[PDB]
Amino acid sequence: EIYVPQAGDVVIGLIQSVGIMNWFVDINSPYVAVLSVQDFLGRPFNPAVDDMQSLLKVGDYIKAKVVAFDKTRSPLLTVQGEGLGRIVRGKIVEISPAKVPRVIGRKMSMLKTLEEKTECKIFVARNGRIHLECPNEDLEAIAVMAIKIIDEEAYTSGLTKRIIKFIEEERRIRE
Repeated sequence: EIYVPQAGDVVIGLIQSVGIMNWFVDINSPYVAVLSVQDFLGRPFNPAVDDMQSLLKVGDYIKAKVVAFDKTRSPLLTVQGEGLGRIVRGKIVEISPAKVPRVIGRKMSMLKTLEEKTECKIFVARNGRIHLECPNEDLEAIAVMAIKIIDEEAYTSGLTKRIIKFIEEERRIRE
């Protein structure tokens, strides 16, 4: 069981391949989403003086919203938005689209936690991708295994506090 797009789902996308007017993005869904130079520029595409499939190369991750599905079921992304767009530095972590909620916590509780304990900036993408951002390599590694562990956790009895102690003992040796 995996992720299925829904007009509104902000997602972390991986530019698979580039075309002429569009970029095809890996959305961690059965169907490949599309993002056009039209939507990206808020201006009709102009192959002559304009065109530059160098605004997004292959390998780029992009924070984008799903707006609808074209007459073939392919989801149509948009870069126009809050903080939507290409992602610079940081880490992208893939998780089971299923374990996404138990990483945010009741009222983003479980989430605020990690951001607070590791000081890392975190955005949990409803599609199973996560962008970790913080000024520290060792510190982020922790925050990764932090998400890694929560995901793999088969016995979730008391995990929030049980995880906070993990991070603490982690940074206690990582420095």
